[PDB]
Amino acid sequence: ERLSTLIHQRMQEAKVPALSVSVTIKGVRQRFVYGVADVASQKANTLDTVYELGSMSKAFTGLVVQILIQEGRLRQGDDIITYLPEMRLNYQGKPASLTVADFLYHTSGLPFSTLARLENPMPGSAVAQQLRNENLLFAPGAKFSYASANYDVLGAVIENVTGKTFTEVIAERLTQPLGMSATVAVKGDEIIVNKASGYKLGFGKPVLFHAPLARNHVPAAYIHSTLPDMEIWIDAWLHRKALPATLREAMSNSWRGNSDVPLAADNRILYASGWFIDQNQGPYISHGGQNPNFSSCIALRPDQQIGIVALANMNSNLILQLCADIDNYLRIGKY
Repeated sequence: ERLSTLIHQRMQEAKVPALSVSVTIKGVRQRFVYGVADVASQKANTLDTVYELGSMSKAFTGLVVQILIQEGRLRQGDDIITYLPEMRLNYQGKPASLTVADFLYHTSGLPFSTLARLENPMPGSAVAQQLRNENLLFAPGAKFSYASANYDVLGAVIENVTGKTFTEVIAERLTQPLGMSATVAVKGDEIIVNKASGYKLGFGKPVLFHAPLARNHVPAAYIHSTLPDMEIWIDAWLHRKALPATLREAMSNSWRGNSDVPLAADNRILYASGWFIDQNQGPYISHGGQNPNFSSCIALRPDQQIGIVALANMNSNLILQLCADIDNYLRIGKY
């Protein structure tokens, strides 16, 4: 009956040690900060607590690509080969031809095996060399198949175009202009102050928190943020028209969904630049983040000025559905 009741109820059902939720509707914002960041040391979850965004990292990566595209530095049509010369991909007998768009919209056809390969930390290996000689499930652009590795390719493209590291580009193009002090793209295994411990469910919640994160996989999964920073993130998207032209235009382009793929009978939703676009009771724009030790969701309904973000320090399927529950509550008072 009450939003706080809904959120609290979902959290204990999810069994996540820490849950952070921010909900804004029509310029009104409520925050829900629950649980403990570290169970062993009993450190309480606070506004300062840092979480891994997981797949919600893709929106930052995707926006930056759109910023480069907006500037004329890059185009969706551009062949992947110029940016990653070493990376050769094969569909059937012959090597496939790929574009920036294929990775942005997950029409690349990259195998599921690629996630494990990208997430595995390699002391010395580039993504192009890492993905070389891979066999595509389908011809590029034929279907939409979600692969986390696609946005790792985009990270490499961003580095190639800019001549800078991914962390530097993220800071210069996004977090500094947006004023997000706590948001950072990690270089690798460097300790982060205030970062929550990560728990992997099953059988009970045990910690898998500290092992080096793969640098190559950061654009897809390892951007780090706080609840207040994600509020700023949500506010910028909702008030994108207030921003500088390049950033504003890039944001509009980032929300444009790729309609040139087959749609399922029960799913006609489109993928944009690190976002899912649903017209039903929409526009409804969302993405979930799922990591081994972290889970998150974000949902935006711009027409009613609705922004929802949830951050948790355990991987839970319920957390992914959590933004949808809150949106239901806002839309019809039910869930």
